[PDB]
Amino acid sequence: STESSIIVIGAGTWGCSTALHLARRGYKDVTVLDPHPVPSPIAAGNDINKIMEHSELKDGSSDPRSAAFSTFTRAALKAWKTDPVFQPYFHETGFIISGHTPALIDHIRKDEVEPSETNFVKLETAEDFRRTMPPGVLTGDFPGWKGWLHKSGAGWIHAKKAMISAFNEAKRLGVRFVTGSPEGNVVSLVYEDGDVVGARTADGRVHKAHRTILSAGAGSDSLLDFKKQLRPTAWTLCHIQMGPEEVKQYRNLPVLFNIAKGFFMEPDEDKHELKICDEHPGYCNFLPDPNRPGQEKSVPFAKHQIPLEAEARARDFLHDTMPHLADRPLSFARICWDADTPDRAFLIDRHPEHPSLLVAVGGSGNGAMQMPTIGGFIADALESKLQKEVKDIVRWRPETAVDRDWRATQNRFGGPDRIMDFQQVGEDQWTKIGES
Amino acid sequence: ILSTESSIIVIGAGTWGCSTALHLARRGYKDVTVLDPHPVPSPIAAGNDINKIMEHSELKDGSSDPRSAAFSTFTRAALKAWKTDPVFQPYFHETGFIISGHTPALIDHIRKDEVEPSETNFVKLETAEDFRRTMPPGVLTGDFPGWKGWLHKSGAGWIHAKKAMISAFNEAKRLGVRFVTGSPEGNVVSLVYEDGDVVGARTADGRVHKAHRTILSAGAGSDSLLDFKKQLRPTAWTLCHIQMGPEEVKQYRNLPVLFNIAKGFFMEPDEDKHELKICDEHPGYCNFLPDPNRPGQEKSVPFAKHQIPLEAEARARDFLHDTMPHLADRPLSFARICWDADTPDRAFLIDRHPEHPSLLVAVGGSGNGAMQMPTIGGFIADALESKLQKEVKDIVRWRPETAVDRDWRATQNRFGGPDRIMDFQQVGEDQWTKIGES
Ligand SMILES: Cc1cc2nc3c(=O)[nH]c(=O)nc-3n(C[C@H](O)[C@H](O)[C@H](O)COP(=O)(O)OP(=O)(O)OC[C@H]3O[C@@H](n4cnc5c(N)ncnc54)[C@H](O)[C@@H]3O)c2cc1C
Ligand SMILES: Cc1cc2nc3c(=O)[nH]c(=O)nc-3n(C[C@H](O)[C@H](O)[C@H](O)COP(=O)(O)OP(=O)(O)OC[C@H]3O[C@@H](n4cnc5c(N)ncnc54)[C@H](O)[C@@H]3O)c2cc1C
Repeated sequence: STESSIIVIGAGTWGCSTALHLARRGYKDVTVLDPHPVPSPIAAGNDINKIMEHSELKDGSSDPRSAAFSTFTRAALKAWKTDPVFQPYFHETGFIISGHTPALIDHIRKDEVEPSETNFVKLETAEDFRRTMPPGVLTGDFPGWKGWLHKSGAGWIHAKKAMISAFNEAKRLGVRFVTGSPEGNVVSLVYEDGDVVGARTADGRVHKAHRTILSAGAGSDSLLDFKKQLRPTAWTLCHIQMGPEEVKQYRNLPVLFNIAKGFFMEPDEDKHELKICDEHPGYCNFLPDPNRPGQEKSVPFAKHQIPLEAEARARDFLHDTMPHLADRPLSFARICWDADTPDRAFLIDRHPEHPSLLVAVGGSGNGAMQMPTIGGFIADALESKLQKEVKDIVRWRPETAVDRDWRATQNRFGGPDRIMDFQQVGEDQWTKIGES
Repeated sequence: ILSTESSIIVIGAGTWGCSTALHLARRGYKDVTVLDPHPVPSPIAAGNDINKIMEHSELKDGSSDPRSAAFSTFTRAALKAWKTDPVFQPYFHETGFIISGHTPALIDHIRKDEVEPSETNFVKLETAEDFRRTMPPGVLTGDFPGWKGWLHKSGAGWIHAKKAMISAFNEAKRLGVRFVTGSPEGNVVSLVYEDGDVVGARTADGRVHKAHRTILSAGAGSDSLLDFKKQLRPTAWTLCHIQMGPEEVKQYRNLPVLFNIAKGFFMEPDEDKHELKICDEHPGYCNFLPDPNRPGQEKSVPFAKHQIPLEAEARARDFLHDTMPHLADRPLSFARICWDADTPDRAFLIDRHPEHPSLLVAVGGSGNGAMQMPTIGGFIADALESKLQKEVKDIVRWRPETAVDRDWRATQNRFGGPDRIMDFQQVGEDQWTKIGES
C-alpha cells in the first residue's frame, strides 16, 4: 500500500525518476540511498547532455522488443514536452543518424529508417550535412557519409539538470534522500527467510523496508547475483571549451551521430563546453569473478580521463565534421558506465526468488532519455500492473545469459569493432587533462 | 641648384610623404622638413589602415599598354622591397590574392583585363567549394552564389600599411629628417610664390617655411593647395571593422585577400585588436561643392568621419552573406571613410611643375598608392633629381590636357553598389553608422 516502507538503492537516472513517481502516486514512506550527493559523479545520467529520440514503428514491421522500446519513448517524449519538472531540459532540435560505409548506411536504412513511420530527410552529400546546422558549425568533408535527419520528436536533454529537477521535486513531495558516504553507501542487501528485507550501508546501519528497489546502474551488478544478465560497460566522452564569440553560432543544433565514429551535442549554457563521444562497442574492466572461479566479470571504476586511443577517435570524428576544432585541447574527459543486458532491453522485474526485491537495471545505452517516465513503469512493476507487452520484454531472464559472451559487440560499431579491456590500457596511456 | 645640402620641404606626412622623407634621408639629404596637420599616423591619411592589398603582375608582350607597363614597373620594385627592405619587410604578408565576380559580365571582364594579359599562373575557382578551400576550415562558410574567380598565390598579399608608415617615419626621424606635425603648425594653407616660382609653404599659424625645393604629397588634400587643372578627383571609399573573438580568430591566419570587384574585399584580422576589415566596393563617393574658382562648376572636397553611410554597411554585410554568413550580423567595432584622388587615367602624377620648376607634385594614388610605400619615395626622389626612369616618367607626367571638361561622375573602371559615383551631399545626416554613440 501507499503506507508501506520502500527503499530505493541508487539516486541516479532511474532512482530519482522512481522516487518521483512513487511520491506522485501517494507513497508516504520512500527512502533513497546513494553513496554520493545528487548528481552522483559516477551516474551515467550525470552528463550535460544525452540523446532523446522517439520513433513509431510501421504496423507491418513491428517486433516485440522494438515495440516495447517505442512504448517507453512515446511516454518519455510526451513527458519531456508536458511535465514541468522535465520540460525545461528537453531541446527538440532533431537527430541525425549516419554512417560512412555502404554496409553501415544499409544497416541504418534497414533497421532504423524503413521500419519507422518517421518521415526522414535523406542526407546524400557533405553539403546536405553542413546545411543541417548554421554556417560555421559544420565545416567538414564528411567523406563517404550518408544519413537521415529526424526533424522533430527528437533532440537532446540536459540529463544532469533534469535529474536534479526530479530529485528536488521528489524531496518536495516528501521523499527522504540519504545521499553521501558512508550513510547512503549500500554494501549488502539484507536477507531474512529467503527474501530481501532491506539494505545495509557502510556506516553499519541496516535499513528495513517492505519493498526494496535496486536501481544502482552499473554498480547494481556488485550487490546482487544477476546471473550474467548485466555487463558493466564503459564509454568515453570529452569536452572542448568554446570561445565567447564562436559559441554563439552553435545553438539549437540537431544531434549528429555516426554509428561507427561518434556524436556531439551543442555547447552547454553554463561552461560553453562541447561534448564529443567516440562510438565503439565499449570498454570492460575484466577481473576474476570472485563467485565463479576461472571466469571474468567487468568491474566499474571512476576516472576523469579517457584512453589516448579514445581521444584520437574523437578527433577523427571532428576531422570529418568540424575540422576547425579537431586540434583543440580537451577541457574535460571521463569514462561513463552503464550495463548491457543480453538483448539490450531493460531489466525491470520482481526477483522470482526474493519477491520483495524489485530490480530496475540494464539501461543498455538508452536509459537516460527515459528519465521522465521510467519511474512510472518501475512503479507499475512494483504494483504488479506493468502492461504485458513491456513486462514480457523487460522480465527477469537469466536463461538468456547462460554462458554469455562478454566480448559480444551487441549491435555497436566503431574503433576496433570489438569490446576493449581497461586492464589492457597502460597507466601512461590516458589523457592527462589538468595534470601537468 | 639641386644638391643634398639644399633645403627640401615635403607637404604631407602620409604614405608617399613618409616614403619620400625616408628615401631623401638615405640618399644623404641633410635639410629635410616634413609638414602635416596631424601627427603620424594622420587620421586622414589613406595609408593609415590596418591593411591594404599588395599585388604585382608581369604582363605578356602584346597585352600591355604603356600605362600598365609603367604600373608593373612600380609594383615590381615595390614587391622586391616589401620582401627585403628592413623598414618594410616585417609588414608584408605574401598570402596571395583572389579576384572574382558574380555575373558573367564581371567574370569576363576579369578574364580579359586581369588574367589573360598576365604571366601569372592563376588557380581557377569555379565552385563555392573551390573558394572555401582557399582558406582554413571555419573561415569561408558561404555559398558564393554565381561567383567565379582566380587565385594568385605568390607576388601578392596584404600589408600592414599603418605600421609600415610608422616604421618609415621612425627611420626617417632617426636619420635626421625634421617633422613638423600638428595644427596649426604643420597645416599648410598655401604655397608661397616669388618670381613665378614656388619658394616654400605657409602654414595656418601664419608662418612661412622656405626651401629650395617643395614636394607636394598631401594625398587628396593636395587638390586645395594647387590648381591641378582638374587632374585630381578627391574620392572616398568605405571600411568597417568587426571584432573577432579570442578563439575564433585563431583560424583566420595567413589568408589570401578575397576580392569581388563588384562587392568588396576583406583581409585577415589584425594582430593587436583582432579586427576584421571589410571594404564594400563601388565607384566611390565624392563630396561635390561649388568650385570657388570655376563659376557654375563643382569640385569634390574631402572631410573626415569615423562612420560610414548605412548603405555602405549594408553592402559590406551583403559581401559577408555570400562569403562568411556566420559574421554577417556582427556589430561593427569601427568604421570610417577614407580619401584618395583619382587622375583621369588612374596613373600616378609625379612631375616637376612646368611653370614652377622648384615644385614637385607627387599625387594621384588613384586607389593603388599604398602598395607603393616602400619604393614610391625613390621614384619621387628620382623625379626631384630629374632622373625619373623612362619606363614611367611619361606616364606619370603633368598632363592637364587629359582633364579638360573632365566628367567627375565617370566610374573609371570601378564597379559595385549603384555602379555610379555617389555624392556625400545626398547622404542624410541621420543615414550614417552610429558606432560608439550612446
Ligand atoms: C557515455 C554515455 C553516453 C550515453 N548516451 C546516452 C544517450 O544519448 N541517450 C540515452 O538515453 N542514454 C544514454 N546513455 C545511457 C544512460 O546514461 C543510462 O542508460 C542511464 O543513465 C542509466 O540510469 P541508471 O539510473 O540505471 O544508472 P545511473 O544514472 O548511473 O545511476 C546509478 C546510481 O546508483 C548509485 N550507486 C552506485 N553504487 C551504489 C551503492 N552501492 N548503493 C547505492 N547507490 C549506488 C550511483 O552513485 C548512481 O547515482 C549513455 C551512457 C553513457 C555511459
Ligand atoms: C578605403 C581604401 C582602400 C584602399 N585600398 C588600397 C589597397 O588595397 N592597395 C593600395 O595599394 N592602395 C589602396 N588605397 C589607395 C591608397 O590608400 C592611396 O593611394 C595612398 O595611401 C595615397 O597616399 P598619399 O601619401 O598620396 O596620401 P595619404 O596617405 O592620404 O597621406 C596624405 C597626407 O597629407 C596630409 N595633409 C593633408 N592636408 C594637408 C595640408 N594642408 N598640409 C600638410 N599635409 C596635409 C594628411 O594629413 C596625410 O597625412 C585605398 C584607399 C582607400 C581610401
